[PDB]
Amino acid sequence: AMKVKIYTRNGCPYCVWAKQWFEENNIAFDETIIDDYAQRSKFYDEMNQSGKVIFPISTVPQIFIDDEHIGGFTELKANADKILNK
Ligand SMILES: N[C@H](CCC(=O)N[C@@H](CS)C(=O)NCC(=O)O)C(=O)O
Ligand SMILES: C[As](C)(=O)[O-]
Repeated sequence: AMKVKIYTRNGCPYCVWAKQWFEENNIAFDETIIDDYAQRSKFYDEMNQSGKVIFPISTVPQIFIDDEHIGGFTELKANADKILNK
């Protein structure tokens, strides 16, 4: 098992597409839901200064796999083949 963390909000379809991808491939994940604008911007600013992201984030979903920042849904799909090797 690889360790997957996804940061999301409700009413974000790209967050659902990301989760659905993991689910359709039987990959478990831990979801953190941050619905309010205040909580999300604090999370963005925190991550953007944490050293852990590979670009400055300002949307959800944000996906991390084994502690490596992958990105949003576009990035997930771009790496679909490699992630399914893990
Ligand atoms: N240029 C991308 C388009 C992104 C997209 O297709 N939707 C976003 C949801 S706001 C996403 O998570 N897709 C992949 C990504 O942005 O990295 C962006 O910054 O939003
Ligand atoms: C602009 As948003 C909170 O759907 O990533």
